[PDB]
Amino acid sequence: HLMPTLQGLLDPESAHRLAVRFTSLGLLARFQDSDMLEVRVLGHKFRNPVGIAAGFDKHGEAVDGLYKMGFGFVEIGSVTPKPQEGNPRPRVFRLPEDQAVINRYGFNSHGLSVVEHRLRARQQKQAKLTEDGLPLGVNLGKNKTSVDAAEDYAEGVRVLGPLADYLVVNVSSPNTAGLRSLQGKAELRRLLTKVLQERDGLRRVHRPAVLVKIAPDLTSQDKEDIASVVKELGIDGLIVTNTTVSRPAGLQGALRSETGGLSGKPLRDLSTQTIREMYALTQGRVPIIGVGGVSSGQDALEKIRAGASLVQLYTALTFWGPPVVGKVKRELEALLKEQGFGGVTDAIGADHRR
Ligand SMILES: Cc1cc2nc3c(=O)[nH]c(=O)nc-3n(C[C@H](O)[C@H](O)[C@H](O)COP(=O)(O)O)c2cc1C
Ligand SMILES: Cc1cc(O)n2nc(SCc3cc(Cl)ccc3Cl)nc2n1
Ligand SMILES: O=C(O)c1cc(=O)[nH]c(=O)[nH]1
Ligand SMILES: [Cl-]
Repeated sequence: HLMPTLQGLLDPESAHRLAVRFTSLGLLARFQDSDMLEVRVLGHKFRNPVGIAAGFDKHGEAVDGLYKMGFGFVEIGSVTPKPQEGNPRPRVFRLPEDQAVINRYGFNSHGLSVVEHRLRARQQKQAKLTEDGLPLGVNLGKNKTSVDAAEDYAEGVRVLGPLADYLVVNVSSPNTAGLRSLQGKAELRRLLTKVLQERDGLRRVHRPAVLVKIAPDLTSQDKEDIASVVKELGIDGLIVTNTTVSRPAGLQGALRSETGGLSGKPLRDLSTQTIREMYALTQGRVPIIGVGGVSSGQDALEKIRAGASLVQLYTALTFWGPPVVGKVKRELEALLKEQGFGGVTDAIGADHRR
């Protein structure tokens, strides 16, 4: 009621900005996480497997409010090396009839320096949160006018790697020209070699896991190549998936033909299937964070059974608000019991074993 009014009254970008402000100020979880929901992966304990996806808190302003909302882990970003404004407005669109969003933000970012200082101000608070099962991820992007993509990512590793439990090499935004070509075998191998070199140069207690975030629009060859490179280099994990440049048949929203990445329900099963493929291609040995269209416990469990160790959501929050977090968790716990799993861990990749 208070949300859909403010959102019927505000364009989506204004609604987002207000949501970040409200969350950051702690104006918002009764659900107490069961032991069944704990997952150990990426060198950390996660008190529950439901995280906030990149894009909600691009600049690291609302991290504590997000844990208060009940997220088991928080991912901020994408952060670019230099500040940049992103695309001109309007650049985000609701498709309410589809429970979907289309965005073309183009990596609006306060930049590494601003985010560094913001995280440093709460660095020991985060260390305690991480030890308590509430890790922090930092998602790295590249500036629009950058003439060396790998150096942009390297800079991100150097500056924010020491403040993160995991880093994400985001090579799958549909809204930065040329970016998704970095998912190609040769480009990815070169980029990730550099990224891992830089990460390995950080002092041990400041050395994050490194994950690569991939698109839902990849060819079979692209997926096979990514799997090969991830295994060759010892990449720590995959985030599967970013938004889709596809427009599935059946979309009803008036704004369905806006340029950008599509998120929410129409992406859900395309993302699940991409998780399934990547888990198989990596022999279940590479942790996957599953994302795209999660709005229920069933949605979460489907991705977990397909191979995700953790899941994330964003678009569901924009429709259902903060209560969706607890809802997903409570539903997930109930389904795990119904399906005879002792916990989340037992369900990871379960579809591949039946
Ligand atoms: C408004 C918006 C902005 C986003 N910005 C980013 C971003 O900066 N970096 C990133 O890796 N993913 C970004 N994403 C993608 C989400 O992290 C996620 O992969 C995708 O939206 C699918 O999950 P969902 O269906 O739960 O929203 C963004 C998504 C939305 C809706
Ligand atoms: C791009 C976009 C649009 C949007 O309505 N939302 N909503 C959220 S979180 C939901 C929310 C909305 C308002 Cl208006 C106030 C508080 C909260 Cl938590 N994030 C968003 N991101
Ligand atoms: O900044 C954006 O446009 C953006 C980045 C990204 O990775 N994914 C997305 O959907 N939007
Ligand atoms: Cl440091």
